[PDB]
Amino acid sequence: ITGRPEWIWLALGTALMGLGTLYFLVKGMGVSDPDAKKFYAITTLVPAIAFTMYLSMLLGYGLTMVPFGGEQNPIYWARYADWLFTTPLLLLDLALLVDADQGTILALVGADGIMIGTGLVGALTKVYSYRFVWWAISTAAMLYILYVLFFGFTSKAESMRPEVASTFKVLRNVTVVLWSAYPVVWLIGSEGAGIVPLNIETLLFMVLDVSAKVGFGLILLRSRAIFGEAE
Amino acid sequence: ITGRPEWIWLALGTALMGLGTLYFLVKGMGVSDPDAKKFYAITTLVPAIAFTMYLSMLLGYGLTMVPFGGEQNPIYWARYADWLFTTPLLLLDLALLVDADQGTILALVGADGIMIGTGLVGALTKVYSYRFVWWAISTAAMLYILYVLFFGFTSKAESMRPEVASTFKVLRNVTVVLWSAYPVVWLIGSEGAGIVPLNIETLLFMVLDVSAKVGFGLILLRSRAIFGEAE
Amino acid sequence: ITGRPEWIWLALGTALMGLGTLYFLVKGMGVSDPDAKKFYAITTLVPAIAFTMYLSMLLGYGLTMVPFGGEQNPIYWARYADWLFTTPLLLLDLALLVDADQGTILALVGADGIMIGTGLVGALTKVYSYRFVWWAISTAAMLYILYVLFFGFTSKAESMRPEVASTFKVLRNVTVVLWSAYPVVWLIGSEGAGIVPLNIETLLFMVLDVSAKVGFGLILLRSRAIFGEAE
Ligand SMILES: CC(C)CCC[C@@H](C)CCC[C@@H](C)CCC[C@@H](C)CCOC[C@@H](CO)OCC[C@H](C)CCC[C@H](C)CCC[C@H](C)CCCC(C)C
Ligand SMILES: CC(C)CCC[C@@H](C)CCC[C@@H](C)CCC[C@@H](C)CCOC[C@@H](CO)OCC[C@H](C)CCC[C@H](C)CCC[C@H](C)CCCC(C)C
Ligand SMILES: CC(C)CCC[C@@H](C)CCC[C@@H](C)CCC[C@@H](C)CCOC[C@@H](CO)OCC[C@H](C)CCC[C@H](C)CCC[C@H](C)CCCC(C)C
Ligand SMILES: *C/C=C(C)/C=C/C=C(C)/C=C/C1=C(C)CCCC1(C)C
Ligand SMILES: *C/C=C(C)/C=C/C=C(C)/C=C/C1=C(C)CCCC1(C)C
Ligand SMILES: *C/C=C(C)/C=C/C=C(C)/C=C/C1=C(C)CCCC1(C)C
Ligand SMILES: CCCCCCCCCCCCCCC
Ligand SMILES: CCCCCCCCCCCCCC
Ligand SMILES: CCCCCCCCCCCCCC
Ligand SMILES: CCCCCCCCCCCCCC
Ligand SMILES: CCCCCCCCCCCCC
Ligand SMILES: CCCCCCCCCCCCC
Ligand SMILES: CCCCCCCCCCCCC
Ligand SMILES: CCCCCCCCCCC
Ligand SMILES: CCCCCCCCCCC
Ligand SMILES: CCCCCCCCCCC
Ligand SMILES: CCCCCCCCCCC
Ligand SMILES: CCCCCCCCCCC
Ligand SMILES: CCCCCCCCCCC
Ligand SMILES: CCCCCCCCCC
Ligand SMILES: CCCCCCCCCC
Ligand SMILES: CCCCCCCCCC
Ligand SMILES: CCCCCCCCC
Ligand SMILES: CCCCCCCCC
Ligand SMILES: CCCCCCCCC
Ligand SMILES: CCCCCCCC
Ligand SMILES: CCCCCCCC
Ligand SMILES: CCCCCCCC
Ligand SMILES: CCCCCCCC
Ligand SMILES: CCCCCCCC
Ligand SMILES: CCCCCCCC
Ligand SMILES: CCCCCCCC
Ligand SMILES: CCCCCCCC
Ligand SMILES: CCCCCCCC
Ligand SMILES: CCCCCCC
Repeated sequence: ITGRPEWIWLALGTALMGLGTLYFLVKGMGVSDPDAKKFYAITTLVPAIAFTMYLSMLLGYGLTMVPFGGEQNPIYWARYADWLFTTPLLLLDLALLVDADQGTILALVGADGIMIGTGLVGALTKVYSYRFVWWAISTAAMLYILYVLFFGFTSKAESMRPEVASTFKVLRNVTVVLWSAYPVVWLIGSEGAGIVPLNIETLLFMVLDVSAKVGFGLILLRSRAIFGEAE
Repeated sequence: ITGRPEWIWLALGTALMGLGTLYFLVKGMGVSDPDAKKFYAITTLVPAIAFTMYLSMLLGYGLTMVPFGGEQNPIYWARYADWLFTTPLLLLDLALLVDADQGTILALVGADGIMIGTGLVGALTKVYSYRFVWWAISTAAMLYILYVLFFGFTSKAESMRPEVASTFKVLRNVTVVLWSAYPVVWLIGSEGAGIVPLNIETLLFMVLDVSAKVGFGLILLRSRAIFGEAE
Repeated sequence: ITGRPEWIWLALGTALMGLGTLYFLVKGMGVSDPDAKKFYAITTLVPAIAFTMYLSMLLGYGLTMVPFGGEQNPIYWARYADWLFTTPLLLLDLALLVDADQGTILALVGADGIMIGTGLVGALTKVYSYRFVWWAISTAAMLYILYVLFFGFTSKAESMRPEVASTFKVLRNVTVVLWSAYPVVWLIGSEGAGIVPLNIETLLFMVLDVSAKVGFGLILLRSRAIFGEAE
């Protein structure tokens, strides 16, 4: 385990997702409101899944070697298994907040699936130049998601409760900034151009992941917006 | 096929899931009620999926060799492919019975996914001691599911029709007893401590599977609880 | 890339799915109706997914070699990854058109999953004779889907708006004819009996895919049936 310099960030990531999971689980114990239960369910599942996949990376299961550039390159494939489930869940949190129509939810989740799936293919592609073709397609899918979060959702929120509008706005901004960093880290890290070494890359992803999941969740679950308006 | 002593239980399992599938399909032919159609759909799909995966194990496709303990260990991975889809379907049957809120359904299905996914990782893990780490996490996810089935669902059922309350109670009890045996069999069988040989392990899983799927389905689909109250 | 004679059909397929995707995306820009948004979302996702998987086949990622018949046989596994997601989406388009009950939708999607999953197992099976066992099970699942599209849906459509009835009828007929060709092509092509060479097989699948996705989508998205009745 300790033979990989990035182990420390995997261990920290595992611990923080674990602690985040336990905290949200305990916090959601005293919740009977059906709307709030949905948000607690979605939001607690996110670090729970991330916990399992961080642990899989820490123990070495979620790592494979991919030959490109005439080298055996360590690729943590478990990230994509995580993101495949957790990024649509995060989008669902946002979509449910603003009472998105079903068509838009399907568009988001579908685009997200394409984003992660093509990122995975890019990560495992042995022809070096083609890795960036997949990166570009995945990034286009991300750009679509970001467009919808801004020019389909933000104007929907203004027509809703002020607490849901303000909470959505914060979470939207957090999401757009944090999510946009991922293709950059991939591009310059071990999966892409290889300018940033894997240990630093792992640190960067860990900071992004904890912020995008536990940070996000802390903001969401402390908000009154997740409760139905009741007396 | 006959070169594996466990083939007989795989063959029997295949036949019983097949027959179970055909029986539920025929039985559901004369059903127009929209609620009953949901239960027939869910409940017929369960042995249909199990049929395909038993057949895959029988024909040898759903088997791989995993090196641990300095041995090549036969691991039937197809079980997890089965359970990944059939256990949430079984939980959906229960959840729909008691008209569970969406948040609770998501919690159940999500926990179930974690249960099966981590069981799969445990099954394929090459570091012997780590297999039991995954077993423990999976078992914790199972315990969460069982907690919800008792302390989130049972009190919901009492507020519903007597036929749905009584049927849920029976199916809940069947589910908790049968499902709890699976981590025990895994732990002592070829995936875990290796005390019980694979042929007996396969027998045990076959008895559990047929009971948890066809047995469960027979109880559910004979009940009046799957029909909306109509005149 | 050009080393495989079928590359031309993969390239054409990629281009046509890409163009189809862009066309539906642009066309759906000026849509606010919640019902129409659902259909645009579903129908645009279908060629988008197919685009990615055609590209994966073109670049060689979505190809593996399967030993059977004492030969190394090129099997494009990416087709199943495509179909796993796009065929239920296509069925959802049809089901939503006729306002299918949830039980029937689950039956369709479930049968479809079995159809594609067993086709995949058949495609990767190393025992030649067993490949056709999987083909038969998959074809039985297809026959179930076709039965439901005719003897569960058609009589539902007649009870609905004339525009939805007529559009459903056309799309149903297109779907039944086109989908039925797939098991035939598989059976006689490289996955099955090997009578038709892979380059021609790839052409046939490309024509079917573009017709079943872009052709289908063009018919659906030009129809008034995807809009709620409004003044
Ligand atoms: C609505 C939305 C959800 C839509 C989703 C968008 C989605 C279509 C985007 C593309 C997803 C697709 C790329 C997933 C591919 C998974 C693949 C990387 C798994 C690894 O297999 C790749 C090679 C080794 O590199 O296997 C060696 C060859 C082996 C023989 C491989 C054979 C097994 C195949 C992998 C079977 C395909 C199953 C499905 C791809 C499962 C989906 C997995 C998940 C990652 C989407
Ligand atoms: C809401 C709920 C549904 C949440 C679900 C909870 C879920 C997160 C729990 C964990 C699921 C995750 C462990 C699934 C892992 C699948 C993996 C075992 C497949 C086999 O690949 C493992 C190694 C060989 O041992 O592959 C050799 C290396 C290869 C290069 C592997 C690369 C391909 C990757 C497998 C791509 C990942 C795709 C997804 C994991 C598909 C999910 C499969 C299913 C089993 C969940
Ligand atoms: C409600 C509906 C959706 C129901 C769906 C119906 C469905 C049950 C029908 C059967 C699906 C099932 C056959 C999928 C099998 C995927 C499998 C082909 C992936 C490739 O792995 C096969 C072998 C190499 O040939 O791997 C070499 C051995 C490796 C060690 C394999 C270990 C990893 C396993 C693949 C883990 C299983 C994960 C799930 C099968 C993911 C589903 C993938 C998708 C194709 C259904
Ligand atoms: C909790 C984890 C999160 C929120 C991860 C989000 C990941 C992304 C937004 C990844 C995007 C990528 C691209 C846009 C292209 C390059 C490859 C990816 C997958 C890193
Ligand atoms: C129809 C099949 C059923 C109902 C199978 C259920 C399986 C489980 C409840 C399995 C649980 C496991 C654990 C709790 C940890 C050990 C590994 C598993 C996957 C066997
Ligand atoms: C857009 C792609 C479409 C509509 C593909 C549809 C594919 C099928 C209907 C495939 C059916 C098969 C069988 C019925 C058995 C043989 C194997 C398959 C998977 C080709
Ligand atoms: C979106 C964040 C991308 C910026 C990443 C900056 C990382 C700087 C770390 C120094 C690079 C290490 C190179 C020498 C080993
Ligand atoms: C490929 C995995 C996609 C599924 C991710 C799980 C989250 C799905 C959320 C469903 C949103 C509801 C749409 C109507
Ligand atoms: C990883 C596979 C999970 C999907 C299993 C299929 C059953 C899902 C049931 C969905 C329940 C509805 C939730 C609102
Ligand atoms: C194995 C992949 C199955 C999921 C395919 C995605 C489409 C699912 C459509 C869901 C229909 C809604 C059912 C209530
Ligand atoms: C085009 C949609 C406008 C809002 C999205 C902001 C785009 C941020 C660019 C991210 C950079 C990724 C490499
Ligand atoms: C803690 C929830 C109470 C109901 C669940 C019963 C737990 C049964 C233990 C199963 C043993 C698994 C090894
Ligand atoms: C049995 C359902 C009647 C409508 C389905 C038509 C069946 C077409 C046969 C397709 C041939 C596949 C090999
Ligand atoms: C070896 C790198 C070759 C450059 C490939 C860049 C492709 C990026 C695609 C963006 C449209
Ligand atoms: C393929 C990238 C798409 C980003 C621009 C958005 C196009 C308009 C979409 C309107 C729903
Ligand atoms: C070789 C066996 C070593 C014991 C591992 C047991 C781990 C179980 C984890 C329960 C918390
Ligand atoms: C991680 C195992 C959880 C089992 C105990 C239940 C904790 C309380 C959950 C309340 C929804
Ligand atoms: C080598 C071919 C052997 C014939 C197998 C055909 C099986 C088809 C199953 C249809 C019930
Ligand atoms: C297993 C093939 C099934 C095709 C015939 C349909 C049987 C009746 C189903 C009624 C819903
Ligand atoms: C509750 C604390 C969870 C921490 C477990 C994972 C940390 C890795 C330690 C090596
Ligand atoms: C309808 C009977 C189904 C039995 C087929 C599978 C049994 C295995 C026989 C070797
Ligand atoms: C918009 C045009 C998309 C075409 C890209 C794929 C075609 C393959 C060219 C070799
Ligand atoms: C992106 C950083 C999130 C900060 C989380 C703090 C939560 C305090 C309520
Ligand atoms: C767990 C055993 C189930 C027994 C099924 C019998 C069904 C008869 C109605
Ligand atoms: C199966 C062929 C479909 C033809 C599509 C033409 C669409 C024109 C409206
Ligand atoms: C990590 C355990 C949380 C302790 C309770 C915090 C207040 C809800
Ligand atoms: C007005 C909301 C600002 C949130 C920005 C957070 C950036 C990490
Ligand atoms: C809208 C601001 C996005 C900032 C992107 C930063 C990526 C590191
Ligand atoms: C396995 C075939 C079932 C025969 C009909 C049973 C009575 C519905
Ligand atoms: C009161 C219901 C009892 C059911 C127990 C079944 C145990 C297998
Ligand atoms: C509530 C009783 C559970 C019994 C567990 C038996 C496991 C073999
Ligand atoms: C492929 C681009 C489509 C151009 C607009 C067509 C009319 C909606
Ligand atoms: C009456 C609808 C006829 C459609 C047939 C299309 C065959 C490809
Ligand atoms: C209902 C007519 C089906 C035609 C099947 C054609 C397959 C090539
Ligand atoms: C909570 C489980 C953590 C396992 C870490 C083992 C190194």
